[PDB]
Amino acid sequence: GNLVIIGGAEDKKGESKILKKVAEIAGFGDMEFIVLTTATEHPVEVGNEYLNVFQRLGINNIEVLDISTREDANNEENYYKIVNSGGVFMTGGDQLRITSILGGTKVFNALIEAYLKGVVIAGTSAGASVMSNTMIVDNDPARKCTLKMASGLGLLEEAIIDQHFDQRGRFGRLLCGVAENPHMLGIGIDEDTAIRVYPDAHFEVVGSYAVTIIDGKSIVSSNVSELKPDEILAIANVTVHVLPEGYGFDMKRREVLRL
Amino acid sequence: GNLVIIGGAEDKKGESKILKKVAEIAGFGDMEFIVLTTATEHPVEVGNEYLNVFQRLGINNIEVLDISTREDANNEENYYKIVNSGGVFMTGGDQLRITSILGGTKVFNALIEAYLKGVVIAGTSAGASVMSNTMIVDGDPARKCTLKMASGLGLLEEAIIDQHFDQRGRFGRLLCGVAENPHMLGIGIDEDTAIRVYPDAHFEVVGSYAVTIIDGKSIVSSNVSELKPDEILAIANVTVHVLPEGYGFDMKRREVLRL
Repeated sequence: GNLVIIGGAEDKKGESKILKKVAEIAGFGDMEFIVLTTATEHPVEVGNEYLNVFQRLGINNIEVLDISTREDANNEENYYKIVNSGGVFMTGGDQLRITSILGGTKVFNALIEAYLKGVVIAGTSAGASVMSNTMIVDNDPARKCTLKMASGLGLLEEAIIDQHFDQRGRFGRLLCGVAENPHMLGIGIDEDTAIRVYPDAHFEVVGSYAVTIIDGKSIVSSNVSELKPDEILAIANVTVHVLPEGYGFDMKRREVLRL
Repeated sequence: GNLVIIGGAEDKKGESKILKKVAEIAGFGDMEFIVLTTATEHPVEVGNEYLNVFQRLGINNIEVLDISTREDANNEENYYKIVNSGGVFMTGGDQLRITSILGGTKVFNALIEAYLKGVVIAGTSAGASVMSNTMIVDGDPARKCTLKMASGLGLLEEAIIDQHFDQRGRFGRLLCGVAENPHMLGIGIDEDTAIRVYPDAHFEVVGSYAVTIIDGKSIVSSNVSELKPDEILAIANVTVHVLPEGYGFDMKRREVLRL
């Protein structure tokens, strides 16, 4: 499927390059465009801001779904609105609010069906973290692992997504996560930066700053399995990429692309 | 060829593991131990603090050299104090003060001679930065290269040393430096953390946190040569190690060691 995974604090007032790319992929409203505010405790403000930005970018057929209870998440009206949409955008908030309210519900199945039909699923901040199978949950002392992870939506199968990556401790905790299971690709996305993931398992960077990619398959050793909460992480032979707009990544071969 | 390269803000009040290791290597002042305060504009306070700490740790024969002019640096008295010392400790301060006052002087030659005879040379903060051939000068912006470098003492031939490394942006600028010339090994040292470098070109981590090692030889590409001051760095296939106390590094093979 088609994903847009956004690092948070994206431009909602100026050029809005990332949201413009989302609107472009969605078809500008040909089929209804849905904004899902589940993650936040301020769904009216947030819903209205995204509503205004997407109208300004040319999407007229827009609905904001305030799915805030599991009852709402099992309302078949919302199932049908999502499976018949031209695109879904998940706003920020808390990752566990998204999973605890949508996991196991009809809305969740609607998102997965839409995704499999080629409907663009986009999300920013928490709405980005939840796209991986196992996600990082937002305690982060430097050089230590105080990491909490949880199951996500699993739209992106073999990656751990971290956002707001120009924040103290995000590199360290994504590195902890990759060390715990080097099978997972670590993808740290800066604010006002995003990756667009294509059905052929490559993505392109879009936006103002950079995406840090942590590839643990080169790892020779680590002490993560022996580590106590106050002890310093050791790790040998991590592969790291930093990709700004114009670059991409082949996730099957784990190779950096210039576009 | 014995170096102790300290990341700054080392423990001067408690266990003082790093300074105690410096004391052990120096021989506890059988030959005079020299504290060199050139880097700082507060040589009496800084000198006295190191004087009291090193006496508490068992060094009996200590002298603090307040070398603040090039005239002082060309006094044969200071040449002989250094070449006949049991160890030299360069305090923190500003790196360019060390090089601009000591470069081309008798004291510089004395430090190099003592080092070549096996006298331990230690330094912290600015005193650590100056040990590389090309050193980073302190003045930041995320994902950009605003790096300024300068000539150092060159006691550690193929490395760029960065200190206080848990401060925002140090990882990014050391990555810029390694990108500019992947021949150089990037060594970022945390506060109250150090490396002990041995004549056989391996070093051991001593201290409370970690040393980040950036090996650029694996780099596939970067855009650093085409980069304008406000543009985002791109880099592919950087190798990174993070080593806490008890780990070390073989600089000939670029391999992590566990000890």
